[PDB]
Amino acid sequence: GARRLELGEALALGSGWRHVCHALLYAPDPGMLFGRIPLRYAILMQMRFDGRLGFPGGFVDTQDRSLEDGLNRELREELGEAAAAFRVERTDYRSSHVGSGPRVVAHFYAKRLTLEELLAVEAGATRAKDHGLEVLGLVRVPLYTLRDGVGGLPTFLENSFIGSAREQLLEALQDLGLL
Amino acid sequence: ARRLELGEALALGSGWRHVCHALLYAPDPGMLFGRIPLRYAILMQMRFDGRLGFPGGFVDQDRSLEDGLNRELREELGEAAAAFRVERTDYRSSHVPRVVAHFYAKRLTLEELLAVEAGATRAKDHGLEVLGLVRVPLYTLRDGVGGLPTFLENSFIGSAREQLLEALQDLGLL
Ligand SMILES: Nc1ncnc2c1ncn2[C@@H]1O[C@H](COP(=O)(O)OP(=O)(O)OC[C@H]2O[C@@H](O)[C@H](O)[C@@H]2O)[C@@H](O)[C@H]1O
Ligand SMILES: Nc1ncnc2c1ncn2[C@@H]1O[C@H](COP(=O)(O)OP(=O)(O)OC[C@H]2O[C@@H](O)[C@H](O)[C@@H]2O)[C@@H](O)[C@H]1O
Ligand SMILES: [Mg+2]
Ligand SMILES: [Mg+2]
Ligand SMILES: [Mg+2]
Ligand SMILES: [Mg+2]
Repeated sequence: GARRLELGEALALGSGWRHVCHALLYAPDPGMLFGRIPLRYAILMQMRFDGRLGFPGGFVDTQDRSLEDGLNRELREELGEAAAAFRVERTDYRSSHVGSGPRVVAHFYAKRLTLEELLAVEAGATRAKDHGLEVLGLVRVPLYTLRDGVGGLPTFLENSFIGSAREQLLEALQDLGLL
Repeated sequence: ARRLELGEALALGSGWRHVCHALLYAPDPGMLFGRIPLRYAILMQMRFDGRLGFPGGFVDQDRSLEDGLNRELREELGEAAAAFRVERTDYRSSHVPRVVAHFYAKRLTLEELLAVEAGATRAKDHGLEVLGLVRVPLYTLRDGVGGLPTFLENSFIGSAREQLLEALQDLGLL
């Protein structure tokens, strides 16, 4: 796996390093697939332009005052105006990893929404600036395993993921709920 | 999966069930990064089981394959799917539980396709049977792997990957 960095460590890296920020947006979901399988949470990912599943967010530049401003800017471009109903903050920060690209550090955040907030993000996503360009569409992460022992989560994890998105996902699944 | 003619597939026992699915596509003059022609917007969807597939479902009280296909498309995609009708002339192939999988490709305008994406979260199956729609990237990036080739490494239901690839070449979407 990619090297874990401390946040402070990462921010003290030279001007040549680029920082990228992504967020896992999630909300409790009381629904039940087929009326019997608890969904537990609605968690959003997206199909990226490169054919991989990822988390919304993107590069932070010099014109971004903080990691969190860059992140929220990128979420707005990628998810649309309903993203503005909330702010992902330093309290939502979970991890930093050395990126595979030359001198990239990947910061990961997890942000609890209400189901109504998450729903509004989904409903407006096709109006996002990057819908149909960087973002090919949003998908929810299935948290259940189906009665055949493979359908659902284990099969979702078999898709292609960008960077550390798979690891970032699994760690949040453990950390957060008993998912 | 075993290929068969439609007339062939239509003569089978009630033991046999029929499923229909559609690839909705529209020309897209856009360019990713202002540089990469997108060519077509093609819809696929992430299913409850964590696999990519095409919208559609089991034919059942359905007068024909087509009635069954559009009935299911509306349930999965929502009201904007009622703006058009997938017909026998959009038929592509049939493939053989004892289920036979019929595959259709239906051309829309970009605006009709966009309306489908825009209303899909409202659909009956959204958040349950369907986890969200995605477009199929048709370009290959400069690294020779990003885009379609990586897309095709994802998990697919049934014959979806093969039905995709046959449509991409036969309708000359590449
Ligand atoms: N979850 C992740 N974990 C680790 N690394 C990641 C993750 N997600 C992305 N990366 C890395 O960071 C890079 C940038 O992430 P994006 O989300 O794609 O950034 P964004 O600013 O939204 O746009 C990417 C830009 O890169 C150019 O290739 C292209 O012009 C595009 O505009 C990716 O190419 C990838 O290597
Ligand atoms: N593109 C495809 N090619 C071949 N087979 C397919 C394809 N898509 C689906 N199938 C198969 O057809 C069957 C059902 O397809 P769905 O699209 O899921 O049909 P729908 O009517 O929406 O089904 C309701 C769902 O309830 C679940 O209990 C059950 O697993 C079924 O998928 C499954 O056996 C699935 O493997
Ligand atoms: Mg971006
Ligand atoms: Mg991005
Ligand atoms: Mg269905
Ligand atoms: Mg279906």
